[PDB]
Amino acid sequence: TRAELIDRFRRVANEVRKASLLGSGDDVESILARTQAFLEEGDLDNAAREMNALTGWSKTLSRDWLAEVRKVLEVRQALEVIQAEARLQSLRPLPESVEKARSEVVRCLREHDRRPLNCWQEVEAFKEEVRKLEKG
Amino acid sequence: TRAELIDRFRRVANEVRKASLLGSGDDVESILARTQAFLEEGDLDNAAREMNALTGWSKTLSRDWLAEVRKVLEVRQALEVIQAEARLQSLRLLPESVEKARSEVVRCLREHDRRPLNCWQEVEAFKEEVRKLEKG
Repeated sequence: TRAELIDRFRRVANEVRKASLLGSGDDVESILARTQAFLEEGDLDNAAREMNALTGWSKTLSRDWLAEVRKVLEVRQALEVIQAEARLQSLRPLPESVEKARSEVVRCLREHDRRPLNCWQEVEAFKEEVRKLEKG
Repeated sequence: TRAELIDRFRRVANEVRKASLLGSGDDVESILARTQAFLEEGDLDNAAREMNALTGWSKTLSRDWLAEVRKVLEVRQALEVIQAEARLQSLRLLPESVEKARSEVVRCLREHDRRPLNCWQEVEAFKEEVRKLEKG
């Protein structure tokens, strides 16, 4: 029953509006309105195509928040390298095991400057090396 | 290296402010200044302590933005279910494989009302079944 579908979208549309990352209330409101009307008009095909604008990865809307999530993860990783480096200097030649993990992180970051997240493992090894020094 | 450490954090702090997901907090500005101040005074231990507020998963700041990424994904998954339902109904009709999948997704979503992402596999099976019908 098509009338049952409209109620489902109406509530999903309500949850969409509450999620601030998904849109700035510009295209998102017009996408929902057109989809609501297409469903009310019985144009399931266009309604399905219309909502695709909000779920497809190619659409600009997914790129906006995906970049936002990337910037946040990258900044956190950059902070942890400084944090682990700070903890290291607080302790004050050191084991080659610890410093080899440090050179690897910088060597990796230089290799992947555009997408630093490719060095997440190298950063983890560096953090664990600093952790170990604290214990012995 | 403590001097070089101060310069790096100054660079990262500016990137923190640009990231609206991480820099929207009114508290984050006070953490960066205090973390920056600690570096100038040479209190590396305290500086790393302040930095944990921006990296720890427990801290409110990380809890704030992770919830946003999670609900964008939840609403996105909810839209795909309606989209697959619309296309299924677009095809006037169904194979048991189609019925098995739609009932699994609807059952799962109510059972995991708090965390709908636990149904991502069930949603894919439902989407793949709708694709199978469209192609034959």
